Amino acid sequence: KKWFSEFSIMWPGQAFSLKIKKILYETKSKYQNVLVFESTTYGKVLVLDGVIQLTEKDEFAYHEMMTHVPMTVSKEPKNVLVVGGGDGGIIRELCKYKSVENIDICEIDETVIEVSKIYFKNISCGYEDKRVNVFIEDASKFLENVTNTYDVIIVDSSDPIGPAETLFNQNFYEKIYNALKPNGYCVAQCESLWIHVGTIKNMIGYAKKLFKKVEYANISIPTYPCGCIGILCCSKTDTGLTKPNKKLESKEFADLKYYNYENHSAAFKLPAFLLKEIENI
Amino acid sequence: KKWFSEFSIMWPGQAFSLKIKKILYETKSKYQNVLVFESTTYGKVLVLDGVIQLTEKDEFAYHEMMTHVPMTVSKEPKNVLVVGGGDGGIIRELCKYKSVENIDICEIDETVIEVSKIYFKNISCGYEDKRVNVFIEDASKFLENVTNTYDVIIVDSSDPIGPAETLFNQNFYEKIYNALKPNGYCVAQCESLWIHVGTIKNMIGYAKKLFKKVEYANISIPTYPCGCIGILCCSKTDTGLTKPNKKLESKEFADLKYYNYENHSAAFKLPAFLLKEIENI
Ligand SMILES: C[S@@H](CCCN)C[C@H]1O[C@@H](n2cnc3c(N)ncnc32)[C@H](O)[C@@H]1O
Ligand SMILES: C[S@@H](CCCN)C[C@H]1O[C@@H](n2cnc3c(N)ncnc32)[C@H](O)[C@@H]1O
Repeated sequence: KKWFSEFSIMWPGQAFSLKIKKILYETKSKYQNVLVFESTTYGKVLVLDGVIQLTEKDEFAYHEMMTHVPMTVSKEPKNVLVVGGGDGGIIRELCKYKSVENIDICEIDETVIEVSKIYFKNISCGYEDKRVNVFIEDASKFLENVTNTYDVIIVDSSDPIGPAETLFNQNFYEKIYNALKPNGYCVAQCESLWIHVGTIKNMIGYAKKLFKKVEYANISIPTYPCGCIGILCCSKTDTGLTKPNKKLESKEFADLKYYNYENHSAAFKLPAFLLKEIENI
Repeated sequence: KKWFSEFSIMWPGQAFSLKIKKILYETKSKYQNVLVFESTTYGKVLVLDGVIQLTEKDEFAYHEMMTHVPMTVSKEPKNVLVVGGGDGGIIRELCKYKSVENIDICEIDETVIEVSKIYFKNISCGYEDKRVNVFIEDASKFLENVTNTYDVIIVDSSDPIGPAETLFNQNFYEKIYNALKPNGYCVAQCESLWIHVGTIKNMIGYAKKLFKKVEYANISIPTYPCGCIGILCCSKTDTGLTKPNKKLESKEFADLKYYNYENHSAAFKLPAFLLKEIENI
């Protein structure tokens, strides 16, 4: 049996590898290389341009935290946007909220969605929900053109190398600010505290220009580089995203595997070296 | 440049790899294979029987949490024991406490200590402290024979395969119970929540037989399998280890890089799937 190994200039000198049970699908789309394999121990794995995007084993950790953090803080969110997230994990978690009336997803690469609908049916099940509307477009353009404003924007991008290059900058955060309701929240995938501290500082810097409350949370997920990933949390009001305003008690949330009321605030309690770095920003 | 790759039956189907800048030292001791290399991005790395034991880049995360969790809860600890920990990282953190009068370390493999004193001088600096007493012995035997009792016992073992095989069982926890003061605390390296849940359940089960309060905390550290490791926290009193009884404010602790007052309790806020597994124990 062969092994898949994740190398990158974005994390030099380290690599994570998974043993391949069988390759399921491979293609070069208009935007990126796409690879799906069944691993021996992490279940099915999606790889985009050589970078692990999700595995069946741990995906719930990232999708639950990215979704339930802003969604438990927002009082009665009705319109939510997902940027990226073609796999549909975020959308799957959003559909659990009965108050939600509309979910827009803006994904540049329709191949990602189609591959997820075929190979990852427990991740892409949300696409069946009548509230979901799909836009195949660069989020950069979608955000300049959208007429609606959103209660919550979730930025579930890949890394700065590739199609997500348009999403890591100051103009992007302006567009997010403008696409949000007066009391709206954005959460965005932000890199690992263990390797990307200069980037975290940059992103916080861009966000603080516009948002009156910028916070950073960390998630444990073994198949992302360094075994964790951050959430850049941006608020328009003074109160921020560290404290949920509700508990997820109904039957739709019985099955949650990572998120809970106490984990929410705990994820914002960062290692001392990081707080030190992001103080004079 | 070549790469070091960490494979193991203890974490099947996955591997973490670091690029080697240069090999520094290699030997087969009486107990295990020892390897020291300079990595390209994680600094110097100690490997025992093919398993990464520490790197310069992230070691502080494990050593600070393992030490400062029990040491901030214990009111005035005077006598502390370290089981394993031949590198001296725990001892380095213990020496910061002026109230401490004695630190015993029981390490089976003197080669580990000697290699750390040569190659890892910023980790093994604590050995110079007059309060430190070294016993080259199986902790299993040391704990049967010791006459003193300790305020805190820190079990900084390697994995269940190798010399640390004697340290993962019910009789071991009895010996820890007996070596502790009436109001004493033990913390012990416990595996990753992402792979070893049956083991975590076993260890908690053994501990709850004897200790009136057994808790589990998680630490983020990129060079351990799955990017995290747990602390099995055992207490003889009703109150447990989740809340510090002091803040580390003096000049000795100015330099801490991971631990802080709020991180302490946050580390005990576990993902929902794990709480679910460890409820009916
Ligand atoms: C698969 S998802 C990663 C974790 C799964 N929740 C990353 C998605 O972001 C899309 N992406 C990347 N750049 C953009 C832009 N610019 N716009 C929209 N979507 C994008 C990319 O095609 C992946 O499908
Ligand atoms: C290097 S340390 C790992 C992380 C660094 N704080 C693990 C040490 O535990 C020792 N060890 C393993 N088994 C035992 C027993 N049974 N007794 C004492 N020390 C042990 C082993 O030799 C390593 O040096």
